[PDB]
Amino acid sequence: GPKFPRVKNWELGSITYDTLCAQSQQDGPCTPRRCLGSLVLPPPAEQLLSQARDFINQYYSSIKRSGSQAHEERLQEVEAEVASTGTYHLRESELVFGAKQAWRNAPRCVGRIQWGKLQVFDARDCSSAQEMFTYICNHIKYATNRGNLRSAITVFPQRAPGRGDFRIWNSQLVRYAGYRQQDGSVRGDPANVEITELCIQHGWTPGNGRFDVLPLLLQAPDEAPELFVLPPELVLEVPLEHPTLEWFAALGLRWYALPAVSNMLLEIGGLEFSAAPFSGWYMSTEIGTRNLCDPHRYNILEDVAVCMDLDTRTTSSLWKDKAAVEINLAVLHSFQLAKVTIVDHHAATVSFMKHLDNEQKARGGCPADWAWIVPPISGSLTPVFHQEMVNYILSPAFRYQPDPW
Amino acid sequence: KFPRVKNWELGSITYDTLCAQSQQDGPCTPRRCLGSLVLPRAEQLLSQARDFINQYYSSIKRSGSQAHEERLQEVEAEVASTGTYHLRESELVFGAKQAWRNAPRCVGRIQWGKLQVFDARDCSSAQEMFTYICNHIKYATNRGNLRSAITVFPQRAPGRGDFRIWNSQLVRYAGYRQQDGSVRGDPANVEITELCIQHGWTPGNGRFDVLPLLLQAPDEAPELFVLPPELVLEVPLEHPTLEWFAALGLRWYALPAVSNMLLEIGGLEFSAAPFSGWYMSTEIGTRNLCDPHRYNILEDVAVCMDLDTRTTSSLWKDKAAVEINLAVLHSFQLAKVTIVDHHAATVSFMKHLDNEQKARGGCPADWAWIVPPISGSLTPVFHQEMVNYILSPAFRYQPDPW
Ligand code: HEM
Ligand code: HEM
Ligand SMILES: Cc1cc(N)nc(C[C@H]2CNC[C@H]2NCCNCc2ccc(Cl)cc2)c1
Ligand SMILES: Cc1cc(N)nc(C[C@H]2CNC[C@H]2NCCNCc2ccc(Cl)cc2)c1
Ligand SMILES: C[C@H](O)[C@H](O)[C@H]1CNc2nc(N)[nH]c(=O)c2N1
Ligand SMILES: C[C@H](O)[C@H](O)[C@H]1CNc2nc(N)[nH]c(=O)c2N1
Ligand SMILES: [Zn+2]
Repeated sequence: GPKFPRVKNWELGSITYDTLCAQSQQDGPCTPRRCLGSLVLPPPAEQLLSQARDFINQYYSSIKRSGSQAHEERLQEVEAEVASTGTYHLRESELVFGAKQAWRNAPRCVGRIQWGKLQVFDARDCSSAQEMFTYICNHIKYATNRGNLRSAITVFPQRAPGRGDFRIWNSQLVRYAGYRQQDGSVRGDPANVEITELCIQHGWTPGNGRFDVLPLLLQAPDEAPELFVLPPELVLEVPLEHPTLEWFAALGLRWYALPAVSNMLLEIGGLEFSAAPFSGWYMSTEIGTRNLCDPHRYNILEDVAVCMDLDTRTTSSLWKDKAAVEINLAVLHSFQLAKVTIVDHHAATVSFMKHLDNEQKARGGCPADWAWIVPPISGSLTPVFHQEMVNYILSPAFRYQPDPW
Repeated sequence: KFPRVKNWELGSITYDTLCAQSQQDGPCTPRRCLGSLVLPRAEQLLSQARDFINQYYSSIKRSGSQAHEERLQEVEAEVASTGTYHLRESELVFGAKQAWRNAPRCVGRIQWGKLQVFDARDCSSAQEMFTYICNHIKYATNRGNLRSAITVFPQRAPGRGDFRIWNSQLVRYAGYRQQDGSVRGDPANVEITELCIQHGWTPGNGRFDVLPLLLQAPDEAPELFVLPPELVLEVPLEHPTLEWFAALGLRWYALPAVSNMLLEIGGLEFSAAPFSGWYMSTEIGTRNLCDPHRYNILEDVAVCMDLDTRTTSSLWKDKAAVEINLAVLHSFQLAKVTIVDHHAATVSFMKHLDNEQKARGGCPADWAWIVPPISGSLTPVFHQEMVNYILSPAFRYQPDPW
């Protein structure tokens, strides 16, 4: 039949063909010889120009003026700017379109039904670490909006030839410190040990709790990073309690409201925005299953199972599964109680199936990473588990970048 | 060239060099990954045979010996004259074990070296196929102390139909289309249930009616055989603490025996070679009983648990699912029938990955299939990167014979 990937949904028995993959101009890690789909990790004016032209064509197609005078003029304008300077700059509306496309294009995001609704803060005039901090605080305030979260991204100046990058050292705007102990264990989040020590190496006076909010290490071009402490009033947190298990609250667990990724690179038409933090709202399993139950994270499964009085001596009691469910329920219940936006893994995957149907119609497909889209608990209980998916790289895109240190 | 493989829970890293031995292409390309898809969209025979024979002699540490060389001549002489060849029983046994070892979707591979191989290549009729199958079941079932086994029927031959078992598993429950478009029994087996009736089977009207086997000998219409009830071990499902669970009248058979896959060894193809092991509880508790397109009992169990099925945020689905999987383990354990839970199973697979890293420099594995359908990240395999590729001997899918 059609010479494109045939995609099947095994619950519904429905079929679609992905034609959008034909627009991919960047190769992933697989080959006919072996699939590396489960791996977490994957200028020449000549190449830049082709990427820039592709992006401008995308922009004009999106506003239905492809082939028009303005379209051709913009293309000539970009070529001229690159011709004389080596780079070029995006117009305001082009940046807005590009940022939304990058989210729309992210294969690992299950929240893409929301892609068209993104507040894009243009911070390309930012010229100091102190100002980066101002922009970040405004982002957090706007995005947090007292618990009624709003998706947002703040874009700082793009990488420039012969100049240092703007960089936020932290992986997220909000994260808990991880303190290496005497005995070799860790108090707080084990994932943040290195960033926590870098903050200390940089003058931060460390706390000693399990949930100490880390300061931000912000770096303006060609300068050492500066340290900034987030005012507590700005970081909304949710104390965790369980709807029926009264002792859960005594565990003293909590989590912050805003998931804000700050170390990814936003690439649009060949231009690279090394500092462009973006945020949305949590899907409950990110907190309840990964952050709280991963063995290499807070690892609280055994503690909660002991509290629930489960037989933690044998795997067949399914004590891990039982505790995980209650921990996830507590996260949902607590966020709901505190009126902070959150979406459970069932609702999220149901909305992602709608997004796939929308994109099939709008673009002929949707790049999706099955392993990342299917939730960490109750996998086959959600509709995405039964949906085959095609994964490929489209641009604009969010890409990982090496840590600045 | 060789992929770096990292385990994110432990921080350990390995390099897969075994993938360089793959000679068959998967579905992916540098442009797009199709790893989530369930199914794929004489000089050669001789090279595959040589490689296999090479594999065999290396396995018994007699590579290069006289026996190795003579065997290679034998194979070449037979292919040159007849266009095919035949395997010795010892080689067939080594071949079947390697095909299991190479199966990327199997989480139970730590057991790969323990497999009873039944040579059924001297089978000339559907009736004989049935006798072999019955003996396989009796042996594999062993009154509840399941033993892994495979029965190999005659290889495919040029200009001649295949020996085939039409059923996808030796034991399966009927799926009957009701007037109102619904289905009584297993919805996954509607088509096969209908073929059986069409081929003279007197259907039942229950929810767990064991289907009869449609066995096909070369170029003949398939024949119907009803398995003797006393041969099909089943486990009534009850819950350790919820008394009403047993009232649901749920049950499942003890023996998972795949019968529609093709076994390929040294270029030869065995279109009928049913194999069986023992269940991992989530196959029954999560997929068979809870899939929307299967028995779909989540809502019923949820209501019996008087859960709030009004909203997803109450996690009623997750809660019911866990109790159903608990009932399966409890029941099989009560009935003293072999079964392995998903935590124990994945822990053994991690050991297997380590054993194979030392033994062969890698292990082909399909992450999406190895990670259980519930509590994925609560198991060690979730945090383990895997490389997937096709090695031979191999088990592969083949067209339905109708
Ligand atoms: C509105 C709510 C949103 C929800 C519920 C959501 C949910 C998720 C989830 C569950 C993941 C996988 C995260 C992980 O396991 O580490 C993810 C990844 C991702 N999301 Fe979304 N997302 C949302 C908004 C956004 C926004 C506003 C952007 C960008 C404009 C975005 C960009 C991404 C990207 C690039 C990734 C992958 C990053 C990586 O590989 O680490 N998401 N999202
Ligand atoms: C002894 C205990 C065994 C257990 C616990 C086990 C477990 C599993 C599981 C959970 C799967 C994925 C099943 C699914 O979701 O459909 C699977 C697939 C598979 N297993 Fe094993 N296995 C065992 C024995 C065997 C044996 C004896 C063979 C062959 C000699 C075998 C060959 C395979 C193959 C080829 C697949 C993939 C089939 C497909 O893609 O449909 N297994 N096994
Ligand atoms: C806007 C938004 C909204 C929501 N709900 N969720 C996210 C995802 C974000 C919050 N939970 C996990 C974080 N992602 C980290 C993934 N690390 C991959 C990774 C990459 C590279 C390395 Cl070395 C390790 C790990 C972003
Ligand atoms: C020896 C053994 C031991 C255990 N424990 N489990 C198995 C697996 C077997 C029992 N439950 C699921 C069955 N697999 C069928 C896969 N269907 C995919 C599929 C392939 C092709 C189509 Cl058209 C649809 C679906 C085999
Ligand atoms: C090794 C494996 O790729 C890794 O653990 C992946 C699997 N799926 C995931 N899915 C999501 N959403 N987030 C993750 O961090 C991961 N980790
Ligand atoms: C579409 C998707 O590949 C499909 O639902 C897969 C996912 N993982 C699986 N894993 C196992 N063990 N068994 C299955 O049948 C599946 N189905
Ligand atoms: Zn792939």
